[PDB]
Amino acid sequence: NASICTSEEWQGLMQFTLPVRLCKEIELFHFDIGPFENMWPGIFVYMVHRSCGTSCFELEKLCRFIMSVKKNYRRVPYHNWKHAVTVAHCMYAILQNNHTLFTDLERKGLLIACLCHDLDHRGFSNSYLQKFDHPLAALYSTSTMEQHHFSQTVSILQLEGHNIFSTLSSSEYEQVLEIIRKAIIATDLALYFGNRKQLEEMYQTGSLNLNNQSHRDRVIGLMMTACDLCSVTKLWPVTKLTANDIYAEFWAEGDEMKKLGIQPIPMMDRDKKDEVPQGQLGFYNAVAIPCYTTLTQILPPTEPLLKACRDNLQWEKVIRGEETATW
Amino acid sequence: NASICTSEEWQGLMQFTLPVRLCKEIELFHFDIGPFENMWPGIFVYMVHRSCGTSCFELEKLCRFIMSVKKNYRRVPYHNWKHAVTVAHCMYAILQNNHTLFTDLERKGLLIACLCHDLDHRGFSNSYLQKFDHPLAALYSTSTMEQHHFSQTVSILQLEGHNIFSTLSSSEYEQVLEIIRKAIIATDLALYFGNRKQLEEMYQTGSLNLNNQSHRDRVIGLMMTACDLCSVTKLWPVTKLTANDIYAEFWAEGDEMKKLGIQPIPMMDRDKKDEVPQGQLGFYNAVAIPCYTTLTQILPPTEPLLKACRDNLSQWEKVIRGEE
Ligand SMILES: CC(=O)Nc1nc2ccccc2c(=O)[nH]1
Ligand SMILES: [Mg+2]
Ligand SMILES: [Mg+2]
Ligand SMILES: [Zn+2]
Ligand SMILES: [Zn+2]
Repeated sequence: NASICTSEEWQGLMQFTLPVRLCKEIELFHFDIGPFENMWPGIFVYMVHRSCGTSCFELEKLCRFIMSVKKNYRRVPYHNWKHAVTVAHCMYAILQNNHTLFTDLERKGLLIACLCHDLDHRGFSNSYLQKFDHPLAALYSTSTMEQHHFSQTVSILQLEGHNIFSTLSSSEYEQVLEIIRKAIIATDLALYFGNRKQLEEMYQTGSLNLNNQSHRDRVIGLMMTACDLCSVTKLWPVTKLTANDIYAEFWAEGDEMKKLGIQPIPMMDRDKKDEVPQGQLGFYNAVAIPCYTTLTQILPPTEPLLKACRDNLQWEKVIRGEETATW
Repeated sequence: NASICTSEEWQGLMQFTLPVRLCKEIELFHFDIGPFENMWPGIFVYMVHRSCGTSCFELEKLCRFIMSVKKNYRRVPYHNWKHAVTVAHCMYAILQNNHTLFTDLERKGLLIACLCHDLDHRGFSNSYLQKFDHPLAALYSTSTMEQHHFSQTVSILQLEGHNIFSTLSSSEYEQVLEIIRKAIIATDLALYFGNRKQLEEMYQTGSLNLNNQSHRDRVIGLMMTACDLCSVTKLWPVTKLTANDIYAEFWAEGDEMKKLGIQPIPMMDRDKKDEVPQGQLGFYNAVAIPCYTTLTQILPPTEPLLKACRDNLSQWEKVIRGEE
């Protein structure tokens, strides 16, 4: 059920070398992958090697893994290959800034979970699948797509010469598959609200303890949300262009809903585009700002994500009619 | 309504020789014509001679054509004669680095099309013309300015001692005028998006075939867009002074709203320049980077344009973040 890369695809990736000027750039939270498309698989290799080491994974198996993950992402406006690399780069920057708080297993596990977190996404939300009683909704009653993304990751790992974790002990393998399962499942935003409220309580009451596994799982969960939403932490024109992609995907689902005799929520209605700036203000106040605020409290070196998010919350200027030119 | 040039103008250009110091510099994609105002028509003659040969056009007719083309460029802030020569130099560098891919008819057609691409521009976008109901919109319905620029080119070619293509066979003249029309039309940015999307698909699926005329036409169109936007491919001190160019059409319209006693919305207002570096970042990511990426895929020797565009994108980021 998992697509497989060609020998030409993985062989080419093995040869790739990151340009010198990008090495400085890639370490920054605000780094936008957008203008380096041909370099995306190559950028992931580089992040895995700098964070985990060159001998952490067998080069051929990792290059086959990367290229098959690329092939298993669909041609959808937002939950695509670019989004996967974007989310992985944000994880990398959080990891580099908080390196010793995480074990080698968690680091390789989280970078792999970020690259695969939306594998085989169809441009449809859990709301859609659960309403239109799709087989995925019967198979996965809760966090529908997120369980499907995790299943897809396992399926790519099970391909010939794709098991990048083969060199781990049967215990460590089971440990990494669990790190990945919980991290992919934590990308379901329905789970974020409860997770964030719990972390805020643990942090404020001073009970938060990074050596307590249940606490680590929550902090990892918030890191997954933070990386998944990282378009809101880029420079404004980058943020705005990605918001057009997100809405292009939401509106195509609203279109599919109409044909099926059900009217969509305003956010998924292409005839309600005027409601977008207020909806973004609502999303930033209810989700993005609280996420990065709690994450900065737990991991202070992540402070730039919060600053960049407050800067984009630009949406206020848009609502007041002071926006700039589009191309 | 086409304008001719004086005897003194075309004659002075015939005497022109490019200074040696510029012979290798001009071959570079990032070459800036900026400091050489007096040499602009001469630089174009030099480029035609090097690309098409000295026997391509009768010197006198060519020099007459060029001086009339210059005449026919209004004193607008962006879509002026400087722009025309900048665009033509970028076509020269693309053509020279892909020396075996283009026919003699395509090379002469494209350099002339680039020099003539923005003929008699008034500083307004096609959006404004069919909004404020300008007379040009009544003349030309779609790709309003581009249809006008080609009308203006045919208008100049039909003037006495200006048909630089009179030395061609019945079919060859029809072939060249078609290349030019298609090339000037392709400069309508509104057409670029769909063209580039189609080319991406073709290249990726392996269906791109340069033996196929409609495929050549599409590739030529993307080259016209690449040349049209080339200020983004210059060195930083040259590009940093080019920030207001992409805003020229928004501000032209705002100026017209200001003439109706209407303070326009900030994006159309020239006194609101604080968003200019952010507008550059947005234009590079949405327009220029994809253009140069697709162009480099089809024509690998064009890679320096993509590199220089990426370099300036990084400089604009630094400006926004307040690091330079
Ligand atoms: C209204 C709303 O939910 N907007 C929205 N905006 C987003 C912007 C960036 C990344 C993710 C999102 C997202 O999930 N939702
Ligand atoms: Mg997801
Ligand atoms: Mg034009
Ligand atoms: Zn995601
Ligand atoms: Zn132009």
